[PDB]
Amino acid sequence: SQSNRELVVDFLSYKLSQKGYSWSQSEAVKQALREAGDEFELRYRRAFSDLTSQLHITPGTAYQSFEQVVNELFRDGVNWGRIVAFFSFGGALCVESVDKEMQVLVSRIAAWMATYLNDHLEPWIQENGGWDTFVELYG
Ligand SMILES: CCCCc1c(-c2ccc(C(=O)NS(=O)(=O)CC[Si](C)(C)C)cc2C(=O)N2CCc3ccccc3C2)c(CO)nn1-c1ccccc1
Repeated sequence: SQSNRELVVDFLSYKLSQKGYSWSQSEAVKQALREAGDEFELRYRRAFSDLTSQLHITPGTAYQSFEQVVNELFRDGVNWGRIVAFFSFGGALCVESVDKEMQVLVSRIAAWMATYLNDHLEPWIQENGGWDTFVELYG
Protein backbone atom coordinates (compact mmCIF):
# COMPACT_ATOMS: atom_id res chain seq x y z
CA SER A 1 0.00 0.00 0.00
CA GLN A 2 2.20 2.81 -1.41
CA SER A 3 1.34 6.55 -1.01
CA ASN A 4 0.65 6.77 -4.78
CA ARG A 5 -1.79 3.81 -4.50
CA GLU A 6 -3.64 5.60 -1.58
CA LEU A 7 -3.91 8.83 -3.63
CA VAL A 8 -5.31 7.06 -6.73
CA VAL A 9 -7.86 5.16 -4.49
CA ASP A 10 -9.00 8.37 -2.65
CA PHE A 11 -9.39 10.16 -6.06
CA LEU A 12 -11.26 7.27 -7.82
CA SER A 13 -13.44 6.55 -4.76
CA TYR A 14 -14.36 10.30 -4.58
CA LYS A 15 -15.09 10.45 -8.31
CA LEU A 16 -17.29 7.33 -8.28
CA SER A 17 -19.27 8.65 -5.33
CA GLN A 18 -19.64 12.07 -7.00
CA LYS A 19 -21.14 10.21 -9.98
CA GLY A 20 -23.71 8.29 -7.91
CA TYR A 21 -21.74 5.16 -6.92
CA SER A 22 -21.79 4.63 -3.07
CA TRP A 23 -18.75 2.33 -2.45
CA SER A 24 -15.64 0.68 -2.85
CA GLN A 25 -13.21 -1.68 -2.99
CA SER A 26 -2.17 13.55 3.28
CA GLU A 27 -5.80 14.72 3.59
CA ALA A 28 -4.60 18.16 2.34
CA VAL A 29 -3.01 16.51 -0.74
CA LYS A 30 -6.17 14.38 -1.33
CA GLN A 31 -8.60 17.34 -0.88
CA ALA A 32 -6.43 19.45 -3.31
CA LEU A 33 -6.51 16.69 -5.96
CA ARG A 34 -10.29 16.24 -5.52
CA GLU A 35 -10.83 20.02 -6.10
CA ALA A 36 -8.29 20.33 -8.99
CA GLY A 37 -9.99 17.33 -10.67
CA ASP A 38 -13.44 18.92 -10.24
CA GLU A 39 -12.10 22.25 -11.71
CA PHE A 40 -10.46 20.44 -14.69
CA GLU A 41 -13.63 18.51 -15.50
CA LEU A 42 -15.85 21.59 -15.24
CA ARG A 43 -13.35 23.70 -17.34
CA TYR A 44 -13.39 21.15 -20.23
CA ARG A 45 -16.80 19.58 -19.56
CA ARG A 46 -18.01 18.96 -23.16
CA ALA A 47 -14.65 18.02 -24.71
CA PHE A 48 -13.77 15.86 -21.62
CA SER A 49 -17.18 14.09 -21.81
CA ASP A 50 -16.80 13.57 -25.60
CA LEU A 51 -13.25 12.17 -25.21
CA THR A 52 -14.29 9.51 -22.65
CA SER A 53 -17.66 8.59 -24.26
CA GLN A 54 -16.05 8.43 -27.78
CA LEU A 55 -13.55 5.75 -26.60
CA HIS A 56 -16.46 3.24 -26.19
CA ILE A 57 -14.88 1.39 -23.18
CA THR A 58 -14.67 -2.46 -23.25
CA PRO A 59 -12.49 -4.65 -20.96
CA GLY A 60 -10.29 -5.31 -24.05
CA THR A 61 -9.85 -1.76 -25.40
CA ALA A 62 -9.64 0.10 -22.00
CA TYR A 63 -5.87 -0.34 -21.57
CA GLN A 64 -4.99 0.82 -25.12
CA SER A 65 -7.36 3.82 -24.83
CA PHE A 66 -5.70 4.64 -21.44
CA GLU A 67 -2.14 4.15 -22.82
CA GLN A 68 -2.93 6.26 -25.95
CA VAL A 69 -4.44 9.21 -24.05
CA VAL A 70 -1.82 9.13 -21.24
CA ASN A 71 1.09 8.87 -23.81
CA GLU A 72 -0.30 11.78 -25.84
CA LEU A 73 -1.04 13.75 -22.62
CA PHE A 74 2.59 13.66 -21.39
CA ARG A 75 4.12 13.98 -24.97
CA ASP A 76 5.70 17.49 -24.47
CA GLY A 77 6.62 16.76 -20.85
CA VAL A 78 5.10 16.72 -17.35
CA ASN A 79 3.45 19.66 -15.46
CA TRP A 80 0.89 19.90 -12.60
CA GLY A 81 -2.02 20.59 -15.01
CA ARG A 82 -1.37 17.41 -17.04
CA ILE A 83 -1.09 15.35 -13.81
CA VAL A 84 -4.58 16.73 -12.85
CA ALA A 85 -5.83 15.72 -16.34
CA PHE A 86 -4.36 12.18 -15.79
CA PHE A 87 -6.25 11.63 -12.50
CA SER A 88 -9.40 13.15 -14.07
CA PHE A 89 -9.07 10.86 -17.12
CA GLY A 90 -8.60 7.80 -14.96
CA GLY A 91 -11.59 8.90 -12.88
CA ALA A 92 -13.79 9.24 -16.00
CA LEU A 93 -12.60 5.80 -17.15
CA CYS A 94 -13.77 4.19 -13.83
CA VAL A 95 -17.26 5.83 -13.83
CA GLU A 96 -17.66 4.92 -17.55
CA SER A 97 -16.74 1.29 -16.61
CA VAL A 98 -19.30 1.21 -13.73
CA ASP A 99 -21.95 2.96 -15.98
CA LYS A 100 -21.41 0.25 -18.67
CA GLU A 101 -21.48 -2.61 -16.06
CA MET A 102 -17.73 -3.48 -16.49
CA GLN A 103 -16.84 -2.88 -12.77
CA VAL A 104 -13.88 -5.27 -13.11
CA LEU A 105 -11.99 -2.43 -14.87
CA VAL A 106 -12.10 -0.16 -11.71
CA SER A 107 -9.22 -1.83 -9.73
CA ARG A 108 -7.45 -2.47 -13.08
CA ILE A 109 -7.48 1.27 -13.98
CA ALA A 110 -6.40 1.98 -10.31
CA ALA A 111 -3.32 -0.32 -10.80
CA TRP A 112 -2.46 1.17 -14.24
CA MET A 113 -2.68 4.66 -12.67
CA ALA A 114 -0.63 3.80 -9.51
CA THR A 115 1.97 2.16 -11.82
CA TYR A 116 2.13 5.08 -14.25
CA LEU A 117 2.44 7.51 -11.24
CA ASN A 118 5.26 5.41 -9.56
CA ASP A 119 7.15 4.75 -12.84
CA HIS A 120 6.78 7.93 -14.92
CA LEU A 121 5.53 10.70 -12.56
CA GLU A 122 7.06 10.28 -9.02
CA PRO A 123 10.56 11.64 -10.13
CA TRP A 124 9.08 14.81 -11.71
CA ILE A 125 6.74 15.29 -8.67
CA GLN A 126 9.77 15.16 -6.30
CA GLU A 127 11.82 17.50 -8.56
CA ASN A 128 8.96 20.00 -8.75
CA GLY A 129 8.47 20.31 -4.97
CA GLY A 130 6.38 17.27 -4.05
CA TRP A 131 2.63 17.09 -3.44
CA ASP A 132 2.90 19.93 -0.81
CA THR A 133 3.75 22.28 -3.73
CA PHE A 134 0.68 21.02 -5.64
CA VAL A 135 -1.60 21.76 -2.60
CA GLU A 136 -0.20 25.32 -2.47
CA LEU A 137 -0.64 26.01 -6.18
CA TYR A 138 -4.02 24.21 -6.79
CA GLY A 139 -5.65 23.53 -3.39
C1 LIG B 1 -8.14 13.78 -20.26
C2 LIG B 1 -7.95 15.06 -20.95
C3 LIG B 1 -6.57 15.22 -21.55
C4 LIG B 1 -6.40 16.59 -22.18
C5 LIG B 1 -5.09 16.87 -22.82
C6 LIG B 1 -4.20 17.89 -22.56
C7 LIG B 1 -4.39 19.01 -21.63
C8 LIG B 1 -3.90 18.89 -20.33
C9 LIG B 1 -4.05 19.91 -19.41
C10 LIG B 1 -4.69 21.10 -19.77
C11 LIG B 1 -4.78 22.26 -18.83
O1 LIG B 1 -5.65 23.12 -18.94
N1 LIG B 1 -3.76 22.36 -17.90
S1 LIG B 1 -3.79 23.61 -16.83
O2 LIG B 1 -2.58 23.54 -16.08
O3 LIG B 1 -4.12 24.81 -17.54
C12 LIG B 1 -5.11 23.11 -15.83
C13 LIG B 1 -5.41 24.18 -14.78
SI1 LIG B 1 -6.82 23.74 -13.60
C14 LIG B 1 -6.97 25.13 -12.32
C15 LIG B 1 -8.44 23.59 -14.55
C16 LIG B 1 -6.44 22.12 -12.72
C17 LIG B 1 -5.17 21.24 -21.07
C18 LIG B 1 -5.03 20.21 -22.01
C19 LIG B 1 -5.60 20.42 -23.39
O4 LIG B 1 -4.82 20.50 -24.32
N2 LIG B 1 -6.93 20.29 -23.56
C20 LIG B 1 -7.83 20.72 -22.50
C21 LIG B 1 -8.52 19.50 -21.93
C22 LIG B 1 -9.18 18.71 -23.03
C23 LIG B 1 -10.19 17.80 -22.72
C24 LIG B 1 -10.70 16.96 -23.69
C25 LIG B 1 -10.23 17.02 -24.98
C26 LIG B 1 -9.25 17.94 -25.32
C27 LIG B 1 -8.70 18.80 -24.37
C28 LIG B 1 -7.62 19.78 -24.76
C29 LIG B 1 -3.11 17.71 -23.47
C30 LIG B 1 -1.86 18.53 -23.55
O5 LIG B 1 -0.91 17.75 -22.83
N3 LIG B 1 -3.31 16.68 -24.26
N4 LIG B 1 -4.53 16.14 -23.90
C31 LIG B 1 -5.10 15.12 -24.73
C32 LIG B 1 -4.52 13.86 -24.78
C33 LIG B 1 -5.13 12.85 -25.52
C34 LIG B 1 -6.32 13.09 -26.19
C35 LIG B 1 -6.90 14.35 -26.13
C36 LIG B 1 -6.29 15.37 -25.42
